[PDB]
Amino acid sequence: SYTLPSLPYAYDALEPHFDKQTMEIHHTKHHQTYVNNANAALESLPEFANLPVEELITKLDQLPADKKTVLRNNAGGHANHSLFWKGLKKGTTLQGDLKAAIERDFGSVDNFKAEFEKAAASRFGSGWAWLVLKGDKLAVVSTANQDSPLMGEAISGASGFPIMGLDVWEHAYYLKFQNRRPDYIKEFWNVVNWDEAAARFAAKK
Amino acid sequence: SYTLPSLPYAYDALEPHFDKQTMEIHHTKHHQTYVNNANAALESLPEFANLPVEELITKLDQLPADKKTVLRNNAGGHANHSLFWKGLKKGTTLQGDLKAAIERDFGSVDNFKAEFEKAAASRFGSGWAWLVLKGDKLAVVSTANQDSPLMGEAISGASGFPIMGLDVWEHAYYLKFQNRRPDYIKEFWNVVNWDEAAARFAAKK
Ligand SMILES: [Mn+2]
Ligand SMILES: [Mn+2]
Repeated sequence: SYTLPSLPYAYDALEPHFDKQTMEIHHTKHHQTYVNNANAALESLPEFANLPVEELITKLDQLPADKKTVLRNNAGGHANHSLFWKGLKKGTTLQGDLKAAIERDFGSVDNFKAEFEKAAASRFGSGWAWLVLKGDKLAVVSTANQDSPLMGEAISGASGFPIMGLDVWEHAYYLKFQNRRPDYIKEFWNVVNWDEAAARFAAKK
Repeated sequence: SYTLPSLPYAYDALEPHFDKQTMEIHHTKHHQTYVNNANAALESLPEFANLPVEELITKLDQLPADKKTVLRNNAGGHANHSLFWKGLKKGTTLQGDLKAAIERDFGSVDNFKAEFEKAAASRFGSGWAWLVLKGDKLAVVSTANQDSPLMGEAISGASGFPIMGLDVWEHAYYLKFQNRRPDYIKEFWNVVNWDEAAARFAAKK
C-alpha cells in the first residue's frame, strides 16, 4: 500500500520560481492519482506490493503481462514525483563532489546546464529530463511519460541512477508558463535541490 | 512552406465549452511552433517541402534518418491541429449516414461515446483520441504525441482515415480543467463538428 508523501515544504516555498497553485494541484491531484492507480493495480499482487516503489519499477518485466503497463505508468509516476518533491529546494549551492563530477564529466557547469536544458526542452510530449549516474560517469538523459531510467534502457530508452530530475509534463508548468517551457526550465535552476542531489550522488544507490 | 491556417471561427466561438484563452494560445503558440519546426527541418529537403502536410506524414519512412522524428512530430502536429480546428463547431447535430454508421458499428451512439470517452481518458501522457474509418467500419483509437493514424500502423500504432479527433495534450485543457480531463472530454461533445465529420465520412478520404 503506497502512501502519498507529504511535501517537505509549504506549497509556496518555491515562489517566485515555481507557482504555489501548481505545487498544490500537482501534489494533491496528479501524484494522488498515480498512487491510487498503482495501489489498485497491486491489490492482487501482494508479492509485489511490499517492495519499495523504487525497487518495483526495476522489476516490471517480472509482473504478469497484463500488469506491466499500468504499473510502469503509475508506479513510475509515484516514484518520479516522490523524487521530484525532495529534489526541490530554494537557497542551495552546487558544490563539493557533485560539482567536481559535473565539471569532470561535462567539462563545466555551464556545459552541463546547456545539455540538461536541451534534453528538457527537446522532450517531445510528456516526460522527464534527468541527471543520472551510469556507473562511474554522470550523464543527461530523458524519458517519456512516467518512465524512469531505473526501469532500464529496454523499457525507458534510458538508464542510470537518478541524481536529480525535472518534470516536463505540461501540468507541471502550464498554469504559470503555458507554452513557455524554456522559462520554466530556467526557473528550475533556482529551485533544484543540490543538497539532496549531492546526497544521492554520495549514496549512488 | 507550411503556414498556420486561420481558425474557422473567432477564438471565443466555442465558449462556454472550450475557453477562449486556450484557443488563442493553442493556435498562435502551439500550432504555430509545429509549423515553424516543420519548415525549419524541410528547408534542406526541397523534394519533400512542396508536399501538402497530410501527404508528407504518409512518407516519413522516405525521409533521411536524421529527419524522420522531427518531421513525424512537427508535420504530425501541423496536420493534426489543422484537422482539429475544422473538426470543432458549436450547434451541430450528429445525424445522417454517419450516425447510422456509428450505431451500426458501436451498437448505439451512447455506446460509441462511452468507448471514445474511455480511449480519450486512457491515453497516458500526450496524445490524441480518434474516430477513424477503416475497412469500411468506424472505430475508436488513440495515438501518442502528434502521431496520426494516417502515418500507418508501424509508426503510429494505428491506421485508417480520421473522421474526427480530440487533442488530449494537457495544453488543450489545463487552463480551464486542470487535471480533470474527463470533464474536458465531456465538453468536447458540445463542440465536435458533426457537419465536418459527416463531410469527411462522405468523402472517405
Ligand atoms: Mn508531474
Ligand atoms: Mn494541441
